[PDB]
Amino acid sequence: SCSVPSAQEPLVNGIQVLMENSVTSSAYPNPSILIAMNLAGAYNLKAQKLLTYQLMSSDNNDLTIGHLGLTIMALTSSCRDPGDKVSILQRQMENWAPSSPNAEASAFYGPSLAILALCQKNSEATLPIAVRFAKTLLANSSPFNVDTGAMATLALTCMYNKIPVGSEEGYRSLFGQVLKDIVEKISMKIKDNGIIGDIYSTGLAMQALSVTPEPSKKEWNCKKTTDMILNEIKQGKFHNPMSIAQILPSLKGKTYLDVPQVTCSPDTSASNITVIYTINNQLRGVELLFNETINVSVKSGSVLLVVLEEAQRKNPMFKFETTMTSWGLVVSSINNIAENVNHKTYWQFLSGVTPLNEGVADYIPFNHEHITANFTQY
Ligand code: B12
Ligand SMILES: *[C@@H]1O[C@H](CO)[C@@H](O[C@@H]2O[C@H](CO)[C@@H](O)[C@H](O)[C@H]2NC(C)=O)[C@H](O)[C@H]1NC(C)=O
Repeated sequence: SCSVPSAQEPLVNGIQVLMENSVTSSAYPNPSILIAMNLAGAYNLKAQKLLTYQLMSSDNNDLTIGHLGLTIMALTSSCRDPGDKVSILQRQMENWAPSSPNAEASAFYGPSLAILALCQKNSEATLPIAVRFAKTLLANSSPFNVDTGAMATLALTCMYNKIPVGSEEGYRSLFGQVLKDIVEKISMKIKDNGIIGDIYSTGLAMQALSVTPEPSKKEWNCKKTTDMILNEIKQGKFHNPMSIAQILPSLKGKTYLDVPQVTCSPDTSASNITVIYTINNQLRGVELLFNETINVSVKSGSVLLVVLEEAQRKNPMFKFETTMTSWGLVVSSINNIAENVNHKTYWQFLSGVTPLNEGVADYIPFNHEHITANFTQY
């Protein structure tokens, strides 16, 4: 009802190639990219094989609940036995629970990914965990996250459709109800322009909407959203391979639920712009900061990361560390104080007062932008 117009296909093909082309021996092995190219039908068979091998050999002790889920699905989409990882994931999940009943919505993202994976390998063995998961989700009150909601509906839809014959005890009722719940919250996060939540959460939301068993009261204009996406691509919004990985499936009319059905082997300085960069902190382990600066970055371009690099050059001791992930460079430490996920604490970036929608290697700061780095919690 809202496929990509065969006229815009070249556009989709292009980003697919951009995304596959990012796979290299040093590149961070991204399971979402593998899933995406496999659901789309891979172009570059060497990149396909390389990534598949990097994941087959990933160490189970290096992966988080969500990594694990993603990696199990990626291998499966490459028609490779995940073996070991599913057992490991199953037991970690029987041991999972949120930090509290007021835990942030995104706390559920990884677990959603895991349940989806486990659901694909053995639905019945996953009921216990999924029932518990649905109840925990039903009980949470935090402000809604579309990305998480999307993942959660996929996982629950997977279960919803695999209710064991004979085992007829409101499991369907529970999952259906929580799904209805989430769809209502996903809808109503739907802008008039077609965006759902935000651009980088729209791809996942499209998968969820095309797959929940029960739509929301307010109808969703699918075409309006896919058209908005195509235009966004044409404006250079999807240059991040991970961002391509999250919309490609939708653009090809597939979702993570199609993974099990994948067919394999198919037939130093200054310049022109000056930015104002503040770094902050307020705390427990004391050590409070609050120091500004003005940086001279090139043209516009020199991503917001050049700003941080030059600021470290002036050496006001406020240097930093960066850590690699599926989305790119994450600023993990500033002036000798790291993120530490145990304390649900990290560095949040913002323009003025509003948080950035892109990372430091992607964002392009304007004229005299005041970009702050508050060390908050989530
Ligand atoms: C949870 C979450 C966070 C938490 C992470 C907790 C944790 N360490 O587990 C925290 C609060 C730290 C965070 C921060 C930010 N995030 Co965030 N985050 C998410 C979310 C909801 C789920 C990710 C996840 O757990 N995936 C499952 C696991 C298993 O996969 P993973 O690959 O291992 O996940 C890792 C990465 O996703 C990484 N990560 C999280 N956010 C970001 C952002 C950037 C720019 C990068 C490079 C990496 C990164 O954290 C995980 C640790 O490895 C996503 C949604 C999505 N679509 O991906 C948004 C999302 C990835 N985040 C986003 C953004 C923009 C940010 C920030 C730049 C916001 C800001 N500060 O202004 C900050 C940047 C931090 C910094 N200082 O560099 C955007 C990215 C858009 C883009 N880059 O084009 C997304 C897509 C949300 C959206 N729809 O807008 N995030
Ligand atoms: C920067 O970070 C601080 C602390 O993380 C934020 O201040 C908190 O504001 C919240 C409001 O949601 C209060 O409940 C907390 O008590 C405050 N924290 C502290 C340390 O007292 C501050 O608002 C953030 N600045 C932004 C987003 O511009």
